[PDB]
Amino acid sequence: QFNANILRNGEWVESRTGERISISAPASGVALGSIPALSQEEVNDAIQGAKDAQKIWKIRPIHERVDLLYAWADLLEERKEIIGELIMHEVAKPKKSAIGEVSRTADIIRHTADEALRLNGETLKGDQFKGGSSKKIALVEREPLGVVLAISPFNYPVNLAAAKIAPALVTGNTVVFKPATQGSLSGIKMVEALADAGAPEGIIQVVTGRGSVIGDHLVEHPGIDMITFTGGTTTGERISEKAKMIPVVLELGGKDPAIVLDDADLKLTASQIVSGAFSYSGQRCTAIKRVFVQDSVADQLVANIKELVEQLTVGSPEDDADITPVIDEKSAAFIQGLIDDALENGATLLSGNKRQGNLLSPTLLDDVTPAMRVAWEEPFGPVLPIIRVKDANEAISLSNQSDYGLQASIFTKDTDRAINIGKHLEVGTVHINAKTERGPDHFPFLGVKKSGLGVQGIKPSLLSMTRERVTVLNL
Amino acid sequence: QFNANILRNGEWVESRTGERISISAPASGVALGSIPALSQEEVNDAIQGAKDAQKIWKIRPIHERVDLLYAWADLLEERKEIIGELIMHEVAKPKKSAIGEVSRTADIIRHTADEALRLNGETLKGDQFKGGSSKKIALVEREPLGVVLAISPFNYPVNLAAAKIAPALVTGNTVVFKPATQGSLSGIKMVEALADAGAPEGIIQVVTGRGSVIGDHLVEHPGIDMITFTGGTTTGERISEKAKMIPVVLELGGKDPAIVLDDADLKLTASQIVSGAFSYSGQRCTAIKRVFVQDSVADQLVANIKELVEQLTVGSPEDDADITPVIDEKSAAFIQGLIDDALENGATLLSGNKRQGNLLSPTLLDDVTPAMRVAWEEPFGPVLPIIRVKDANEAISLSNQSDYGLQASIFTKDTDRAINIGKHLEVGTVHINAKTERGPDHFPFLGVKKSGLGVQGIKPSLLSMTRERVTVLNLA
Amino acid sequence: QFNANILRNGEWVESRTGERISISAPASGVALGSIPALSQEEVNDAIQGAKDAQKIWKIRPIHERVDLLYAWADLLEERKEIIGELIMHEVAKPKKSAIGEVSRTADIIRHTADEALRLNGETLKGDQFKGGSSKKIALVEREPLGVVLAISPFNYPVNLAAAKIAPALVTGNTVVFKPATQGSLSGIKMVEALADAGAPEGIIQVVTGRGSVIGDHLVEHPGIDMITFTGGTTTGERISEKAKMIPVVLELGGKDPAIVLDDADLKLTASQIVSGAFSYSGQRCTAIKRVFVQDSVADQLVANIKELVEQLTVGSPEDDADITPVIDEKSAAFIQGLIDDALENGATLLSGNKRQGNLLSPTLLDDVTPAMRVAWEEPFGPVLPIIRVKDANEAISLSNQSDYGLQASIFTKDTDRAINIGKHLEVGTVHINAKTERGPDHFPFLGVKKSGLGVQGIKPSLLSMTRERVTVLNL
Amino acid sequence: QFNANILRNGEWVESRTGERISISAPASGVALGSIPALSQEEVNDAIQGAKDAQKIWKIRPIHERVDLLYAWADLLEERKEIIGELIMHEVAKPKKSAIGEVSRTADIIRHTADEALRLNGETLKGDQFKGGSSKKIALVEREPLGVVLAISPFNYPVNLAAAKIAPALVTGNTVVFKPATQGSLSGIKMVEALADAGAPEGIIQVVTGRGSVIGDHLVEHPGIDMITFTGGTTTGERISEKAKMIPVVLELGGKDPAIVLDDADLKLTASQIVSGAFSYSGQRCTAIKRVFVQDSVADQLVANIKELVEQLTVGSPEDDADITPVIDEKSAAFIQGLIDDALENGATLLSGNKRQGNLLSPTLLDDVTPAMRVAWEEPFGPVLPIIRVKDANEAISLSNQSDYGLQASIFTKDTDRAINIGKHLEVGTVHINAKTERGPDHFPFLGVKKSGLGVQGIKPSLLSMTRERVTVLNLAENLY
Repeated sequence: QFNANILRNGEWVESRTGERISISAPASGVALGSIPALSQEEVNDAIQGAKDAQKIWKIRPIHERVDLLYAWADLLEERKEIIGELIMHEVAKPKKSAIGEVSRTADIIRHTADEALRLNGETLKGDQFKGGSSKKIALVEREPLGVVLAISPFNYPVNLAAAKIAPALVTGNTVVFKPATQGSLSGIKMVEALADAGAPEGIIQVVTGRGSVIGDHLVEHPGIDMITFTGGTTTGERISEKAKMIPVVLELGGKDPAIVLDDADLKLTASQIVSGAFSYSGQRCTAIKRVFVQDSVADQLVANIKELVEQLTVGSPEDDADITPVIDEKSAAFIQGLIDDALENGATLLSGNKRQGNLLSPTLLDDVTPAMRVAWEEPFGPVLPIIRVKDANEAISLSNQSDYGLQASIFTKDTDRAINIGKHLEVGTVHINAKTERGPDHFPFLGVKKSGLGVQGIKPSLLSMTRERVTVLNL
Repeated sequence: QFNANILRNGEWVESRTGERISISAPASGVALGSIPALSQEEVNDAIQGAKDAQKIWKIRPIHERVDLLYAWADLLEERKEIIGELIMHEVAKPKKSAIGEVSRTADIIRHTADEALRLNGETLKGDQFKGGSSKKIALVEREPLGVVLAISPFNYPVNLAAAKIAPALVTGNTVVFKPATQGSLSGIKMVEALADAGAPEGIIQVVTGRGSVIGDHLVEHPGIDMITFTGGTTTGERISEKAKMIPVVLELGGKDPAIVLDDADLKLTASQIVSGAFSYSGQRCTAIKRVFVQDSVADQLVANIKELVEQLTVGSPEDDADITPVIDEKSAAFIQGLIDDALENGATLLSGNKRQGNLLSPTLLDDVTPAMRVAWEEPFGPVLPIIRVKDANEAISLSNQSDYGLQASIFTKDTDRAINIGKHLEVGTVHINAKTERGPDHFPFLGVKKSGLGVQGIKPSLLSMTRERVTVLNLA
Repeated sequence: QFNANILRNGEWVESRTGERISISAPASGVALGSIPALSQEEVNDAIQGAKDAQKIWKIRPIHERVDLLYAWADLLEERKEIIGELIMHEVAKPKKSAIGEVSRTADIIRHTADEALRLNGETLKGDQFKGGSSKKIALVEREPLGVVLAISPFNYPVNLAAAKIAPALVTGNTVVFKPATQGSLSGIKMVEALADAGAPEGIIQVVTGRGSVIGDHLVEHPGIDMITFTGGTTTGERISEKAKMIPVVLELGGKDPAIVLDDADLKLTASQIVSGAFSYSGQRCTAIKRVFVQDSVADQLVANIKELVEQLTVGSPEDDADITPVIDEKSAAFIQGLIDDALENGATLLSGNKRQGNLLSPTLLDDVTPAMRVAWEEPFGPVLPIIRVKDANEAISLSNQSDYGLQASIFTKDTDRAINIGKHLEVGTVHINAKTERGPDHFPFLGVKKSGLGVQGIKPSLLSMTRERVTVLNL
Repeated sequence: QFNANILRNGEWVESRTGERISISAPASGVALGSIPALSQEEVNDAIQGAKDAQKIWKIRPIHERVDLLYAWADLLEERKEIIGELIMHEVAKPKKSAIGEVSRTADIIRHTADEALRLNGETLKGDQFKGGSSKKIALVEREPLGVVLAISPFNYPVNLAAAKIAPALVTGNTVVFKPATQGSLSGIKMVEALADAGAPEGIIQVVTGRGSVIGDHLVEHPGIDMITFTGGTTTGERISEKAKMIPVVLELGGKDPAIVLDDADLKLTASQIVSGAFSYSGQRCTAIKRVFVQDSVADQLVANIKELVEQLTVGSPEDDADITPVIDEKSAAFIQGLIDDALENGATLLSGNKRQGNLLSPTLLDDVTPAMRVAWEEPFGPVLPIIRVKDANEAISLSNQSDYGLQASIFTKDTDRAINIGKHLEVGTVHINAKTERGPDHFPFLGVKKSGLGVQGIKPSLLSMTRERVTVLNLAENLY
């Protein structure tokens, strides 16, 4: 029973009122712990402290900021089981991958620290541009922005927090961290590790509380020099709308399509599709959520997908099931309504439409069409629609008609064609003969259209949290 | 005179509203031309044509996009006398500097084309990260954002129009171009060259009209995928507040300080200061606008500066005077409040606080204090305040107190000292023993705090108007 | 006749010894002109001259050195027709291909100019390394090595002369330029254009003469700080063995294989192969010289190849014949030998074992084996051997069994497999579904094993012409 | 008490021919152990093993190549004290500095590993060059060269050995390792840690032997695709001369000048000068070995320098003396002759000529002239000349007259001028207001003129270990 406190200027404190928010395991209903519900004034307190501390943190030598990240990473890898079991219970993530998230987070932090140590500067002579004549040399370097607001999702309460926090701190920014409420105990345990590593006072502040007590206030605060957000599209749009005069990075929803051509390896395709679509029960922005399959191979493809779906284990997070309960009641009803609309409008159900409360069985729908909601709306749940298609050009048209633009998969033996087709897809990343995915973490990661704003991935993140400082000398 | 049309979908037209906005020459108050006053509906057409044309434009091989920039620049350079004369008249820019603007524009266009040509992609192996597959390979390239809204100011109505347009187009975007109303005719003439150079239909659209009609409408339009703005801080902040879900780039106002220490070369310093401050009669975002001088050398530096300020010729743009008339009545009056507020508070007038209409003499003010408006407020006029300072630590503080953070200058024999002082100034670019300035145009250019957002210069312009496209190949 | 002089310290002179070497056209035997045969002491004069001029040239601002290159490129382009006719005559190169050499040379010169202008330095903080810790900053810029000896081949007397001179000069070096005797008139005309454009005195020095008199002397000279050479492997090894304490760049012989798999478009394959193998009658280091074709498609491919080879126009340079006379008497007899050896051991002559003095019929040999010389030795003439092979695996082994490692081509619709096969071939560049080639000239160009040393191409060449200069500040 | 074996093909073996070479502490003459003196065959055998393992190693996922480095670094750090102690005895290096060599070594190996992870490829399009094809794409990557011959000095027998081996293996080359014979025990112990870290068989081979029975044969071997060498200039020369058709990287001798102008902080200068010149008794390629000092300030600086020099302790490596014995008899004899000639040509002895066998007092000479050998010849010993100069201009000239060109120092409060001056100096690196040094190791390191060939430091090392690998694809043009 973790009745967690929050971190402000180096000490672990409670809200002044004493008010708290209750957290329970999605799979069980069982009381897990509580977090402080913070007021606007304590938000102000945390931000001011981070600004203050940023002035002493930026001036530290890079290798010192690098060593804190490495010590923090080591402690997470040390506490892999403990933190892992808390993620499992807190967001109903299957055991091994709750542990796997913590391992990967320590890997992301280390790589980020090492990358920061290799942000070389550059020098430019004045006469490299016509009319500049050569007496002056510019020293270009990178400078932190100040105070980074980092907002993480329930999805990956450790990974997608640390993926933000680590580049901000290592480049000499300070961080105000606002975890998703569900995922906040997990997030707090991650930060406890940072504090135990010796994070100086104020370098990282944790802020918890309801979406409408402190949300806009945080986003509109003149002390915030940068926002990175992962989460729902709606919230992200609102954040963009309300934010003023600062860089903002957004990673939002996805409706990633897998395009399947008739020359495809249909056994590889089915495997990658089922893997990418049903991971963490479909609760992921980056995941295959749409299949566009050419007519001639559809029947064999579907029959392959049906077989693997029916092997997936349904049950408890603790039992390491493939398909675990969804995050809450409200989510379950949403996926349900999508399933309903499909079947009403004449979809073939090949597998599923079964549940016990939040625990939904894996659902496979065939003969899905554009008239169906499940063809566009991100379910964030374990449902996969198949849309039969005439050729590549129809797959592209429907793919691009999505408000979404995160990732796309293209399955085909002909790699040259796949490349050409990918160029016509409005997505951040196209995967050839492979499921969509965020990592490996050094690759650029980004959504366009309503799937995001800015760029993440290890090095792009470092860049987004800094700016050019030019020094001009006369030689 | 020049009753201009605007470009939409490769055709030159006037407004369906039947309305025009009259443009006058600021030096004479005589009519020069006019532009269409478009409707929000004409803005939609422009934006829609731009989006359609982008789908075709973006598929063009790079060398073809690069070849259009070259054709454009050659025609510009070729018409430099004609366009220069129109700038000169439209914005009261000294004759040789207006022609020089076009020269610089043609150069900026070519360098941008040159740089876009040498944009290489990158490959990354999985397992360049622990413990990625190996034989998974990402190919990363730059992809255009879509439709770029470029908004330019009156003071460089070609240079700062083309600096936005050339990187957008060459990287595969299309552009909706909104010039400052004053400077519109110069902007249209620059676009004519681009059209004569053979720009395909819809890749560049020109929008003109009343702020109350089209301003917020452009910045809030869902078909705009990026905004790049140069202009006043207040407008910039408003653009930022109102836009959503897209990148925004802003170069805004500045109040560049020049810190002059005990050991400075006071002749080079005076010279650099006056050149930087009074260029185009101070109507520049990047310009020394504040002098913090160690009181020890203050009397000497002020006698050097006064000499050079009285050296500046004052007169008409056609005569190539150093000081020409300010952009308008409103501007002249604003500068006047600043000067008057300073004297009213006991600052010392060293050189002319005199006017004829909107042509003001260059004004030097000594004994300025943190209590006077002109200590902080960007005049956009020919006035220079001098503030006496205890030491390097007082100038650093007074510098940083400003809302602005564009550039600064440090004048001292002690390079080592200047570098560490520069470190403590919240600015984009610190110049040692030289004036502030935007170029050379390959240097990164940026303001921090209220001075800007995002970054400019040739290569950072190219980055700002694109995004990573990743294609991951499976080789297993 | 064009009785050329050479350049030294700004003036065009003949040799003090009064001697000269005659140059006649390889196609018609007509006297074209002559060059001075310099002494070792005139060579010393050239190098001392270049040395002194460099101290002065290196201190020019970069923008002035690019402008010289621009003026030179503009002059060569204006002289396309004139310099182009000399080349076709001097080295029996087809008229359109000879004029194209000049156009391309100008492009190379400008692109090399443009790229030198945007070479920027880097800065490094001491704290980017454990320890370091502070206000130590390294300013890493680039410095010219000194005097460059550029040695060019017969086959591209202007292209491959200027591709060495242009990057050396632009980066602050001076050049001692040694053209092939056969190709020297064309070389010297390219230099006339440099000098007419305002090249400072001693910046560019031309040396001509007998190999037995000047060759080893040039290569072993203490005043030479860098050598770049293109020519035969044997001569190249002698350079490498004899030079000392200096960077040496070599591009030597090739035996580029074309590997043709089962699934290849045999029409596109035949066309790429013939075009590459028989361009300039095979007198090219980069050129398909071996075909390894899988048994199943060999009949068809060899039919496709035969058809295209018989279409080849064979005759005069002025007539833009596909196949024109090979460089000299030695060359043609050596090629006859290779053809002769193959025939005497069981190879099948598909097309053209016809000789007309130095004018050689394109020769296509089928059923070639490992026991035949022509499977291995570079002919530098219009002969192509087809080797029939079991599979990819056998193709790779026979490819790598060559002493040469220049380039290779892979023909297959399986792009993924082609890439993987490419990784197992020991060559600089692998071309998938296209012929081997040096250009486009921004592409790095290099051979490994006996094919070469170091790297060429626009940027790699610039790099090879300079070294790092570090300045470390301590604040 | 260390009769060491060599590594070939995963097994720690001995010479079949059975011969060894005994190694002795230079400070003592007391035995330390022996190394095997190898034959021409056992040397080919090592080269072949490396070539066969090259084809297995090079295709290992890059992350697997870096994990081996990390592991090796950890084990070295762990064996700080054991390895460090061997170094202080074997090459007579002050105790804490020898352990420091092992610490820094693991630091170089880790940073090299991470740097390899970041060697990204590039793509070029055909139409980036006039007339080029828009449907051509070149994928450019880096490929190992093959088997790399690493030849390290007595100088730094762990540090300058690993600085060559690490970048080589992590970029997918294999190594034939030849330590300086004096230093071979420390290098063997270094290699042991790599083996115990899990190095696959063949990737690293250790070749030991006299230095002629193996010397030329190695450098001339067609099985070698790259040479990297640190040592004497004369040896470097021979290698460049005798090798053909491969890249050759050389780190050779220096005569780094210290330039001291009128407006200099003479306390900091004096301290930087002494720390750098006399570090490891002057047995460093990178070290101040010449002071050009302006006349108006000469007396005061040379007064300061005298003081710090008399503060230097003299004795054995175990005691952590500043000045320990020089490597051998030959070297000390040669150093003595440089002092003699200088005194013989009338140089003022400012302090400590004194020498008892191997151990030499730090020696300070003043009024040193261009006619004296010690103004030019790298002594590799605890001797430092002062050259009284008129200006920077004379300092620049006399500086550039040396055949050497490694590094240099300028001392001044006038930073811009120092930057100007440094530019006329024919060296790889100029240090402003600080001593010359190789580090920090991410900094590019090179000697020009007779001081070397090619470039080192962490990244530049990786590039010298590889070559471009280009794959050109045809981009499909349309569909639709």
